[PDB]
Amino acid sequence: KAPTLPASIFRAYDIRGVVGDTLTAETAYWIGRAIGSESLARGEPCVAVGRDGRLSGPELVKQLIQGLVDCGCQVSDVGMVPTPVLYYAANVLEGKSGVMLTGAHNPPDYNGFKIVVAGETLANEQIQALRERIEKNDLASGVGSVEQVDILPRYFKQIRDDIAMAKPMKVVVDCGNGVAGVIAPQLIEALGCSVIPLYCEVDGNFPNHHPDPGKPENLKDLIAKVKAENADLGLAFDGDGDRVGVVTNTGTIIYPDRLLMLFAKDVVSRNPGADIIFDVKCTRRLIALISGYGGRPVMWKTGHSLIKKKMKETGALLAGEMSGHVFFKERWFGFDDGIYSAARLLEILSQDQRDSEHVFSAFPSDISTPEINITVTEDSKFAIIEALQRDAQWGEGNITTLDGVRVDYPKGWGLVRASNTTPVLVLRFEADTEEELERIKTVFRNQLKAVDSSLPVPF
Ligand SMILES: [Zn+2]
Repeated sequence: KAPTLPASIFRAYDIRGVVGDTLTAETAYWIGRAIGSESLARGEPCVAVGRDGRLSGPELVKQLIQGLVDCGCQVSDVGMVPTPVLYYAANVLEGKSGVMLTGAHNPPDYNGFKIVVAGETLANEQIQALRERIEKNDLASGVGSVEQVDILPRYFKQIRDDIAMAKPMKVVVDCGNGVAGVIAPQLIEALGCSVIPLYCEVDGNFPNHHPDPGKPENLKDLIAKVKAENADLGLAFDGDGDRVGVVTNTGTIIYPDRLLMLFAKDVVSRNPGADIIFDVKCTRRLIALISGYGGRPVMWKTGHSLIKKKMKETGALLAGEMSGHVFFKERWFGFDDGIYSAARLLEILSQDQRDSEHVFSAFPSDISTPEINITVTEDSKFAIIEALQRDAQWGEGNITTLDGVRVDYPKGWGLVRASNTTPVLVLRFEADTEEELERIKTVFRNQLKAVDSSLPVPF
């Protein structure tokens, strides 16, 4: 009989916890039994399993593997690899299920499970179903097997063979002591670049900055190093390698919507009418740019899981979102991969005589506010958004209510949405001029006040 696990580790799309607290070796075993049971129930006995470079990785992955084996699954054990290399395995090996044991970009003691079953990721009720299986002892029992698989060379060669770099580039590569250190610097060198490594040693203690390029502060060392070495570009991978931060030769941070402008231009050039998915936090310039080149832009809900689901439903060739996940289907498999993104970026930049700063600066840029967060309460957060959706007046503008309220005007846009995990409203504004930016802020400030005249509006 399985033990009692804390419900708190079963999240919307994955499982996550703190080793020694909410996650133990024992937990990993039973999670494997649940995932294996569900995979068999979906007709898939073959499951790939990988882990990142965390201190708890070896111990916990061994239990995860045993739990899968104890259901009767045939496990393909790929060992320590980046998350996207595990995804690669689950696309090229016999089975379509895979489990990645990773705490991603989080502090050292965190770990967790990213799960794909019979070709799809689980969400919401499906992750809760795993929890339920354990609770009720609704688990398969069988005599499975494990095969050690060395997938990294295959992955390396698959990318190297398809990337066609032109001019040599000097690149600072910061892995934040996460698992991308096993391949990113090596692959980037193999493509033709000269690499300046920062924190490329795999060390689960994360003694330098945590591997999270989503926080600019975790790019300070990279920016300084690019400037000091007169490098052409800087890249910072997150801890498991499914995201990469980008810095130009002058230190400018390139956010995902601007990266997507560059990637979209390239993808659409060889694929007339290609669908390109992005989120409601992305610059409006992206919609126009994709359309101008003959693509079909789709502005969608925030969240990499939702973006991916929309990509699959539309047959899109490329997708990305502001938290940093980028998905290529063109020339690739459709899953998010920071290393592949880096390779695709290097390919494009290498074919342009301009420096990376100017390649990116040439795209239209507008005036933008830093993202705004308004602390409210858990009781009011969704209701404020709902009240706006029912009754707000936005004037002449294109209204999008897929995720909060976004309004696109001829000269700019605004967004207000509720955070899904904190009692906070999140806003963004952009416009072609300061005057238009202030006008749009005023529209939103006024609509918020029309919901609750006493709400604290910090803008
Ligand atoms: Zn990640």
